[PDB]
Amino acid sequence: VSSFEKFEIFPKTSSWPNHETTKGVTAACSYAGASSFYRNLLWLTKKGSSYPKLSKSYVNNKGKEVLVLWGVHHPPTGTDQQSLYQNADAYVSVGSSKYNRRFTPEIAARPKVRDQAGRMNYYWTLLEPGDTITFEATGNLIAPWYAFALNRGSGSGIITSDAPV
Amino acid sequence: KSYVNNKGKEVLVLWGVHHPPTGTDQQSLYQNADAYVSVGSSKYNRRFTPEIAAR
Repeated sequence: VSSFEKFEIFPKTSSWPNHETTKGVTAACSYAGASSFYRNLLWLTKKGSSYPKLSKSYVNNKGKEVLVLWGVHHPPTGTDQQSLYQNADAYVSVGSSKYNRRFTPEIAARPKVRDQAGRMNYYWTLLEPGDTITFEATGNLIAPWYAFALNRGSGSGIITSDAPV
Repeated sequence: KSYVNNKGKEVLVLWGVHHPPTGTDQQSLYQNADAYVSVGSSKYNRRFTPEIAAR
C-alpha cells in the first residue's frame, strides 16, 4: 500500500443518536494524563439504561479497497457487562459480501494487563469496491469511526530501522 | 485455580476438556448441564463448552 485516504466512515457526532458516544475512555489509553481512547474507533456504551440493537451499513463507493477496523469487548465478571451494555445476552455481527462473523461477550476475568482485567479484540476486513458492510450489535461493539481507502503500488512496504530520516 | 510463574523460565501447562456422549453422563460426572471451562493468562485466553455429542 503506497497511500490511503483516511475518512470518517461513521462520524461520531452524527451516527449514534440513541447510544452513548461520549465517555469512556480508559486509563489504559491515557493521553496527557487523562483517560482517553483510540482516535480511529468508538467505544459505544448504553445511553442511560437501554442499549437497543444498532445496525449500521456502509457501501464502498471510493472506487478502491476500504480497510475497516473494529473491536469487540470482553468485560471481566460484569455486572460490568450489564453496567456498560445492559444486555446480558448481547452479540455483535459483522458481515459483508465476503466476510461474516458473529461475536459474543465472553465475560471472563483475565490477569490484569494495563490495570485492565477485561480484554478487547481487534478485527479488520478489506471491503471491495462495490460491497456493503453491515454491523449489527446489542453490546460490546467498539465501532469503527475512521477507515482507510487504500492505494496499491510499488511504494510498498515495511522496514525496522533506527537510522535517522 | 491460579498459578504464577516464578520458575524464572517458561512453564508448559497442559490440560484437557471432556466432551461426554449424550449425557446424562455430563450430568452424572459434572452435574452442571450448562458448564464451561475458561483458561486465560496474560497472552492466551479461551473458553470451552461441553459439546455433548456421541461419536
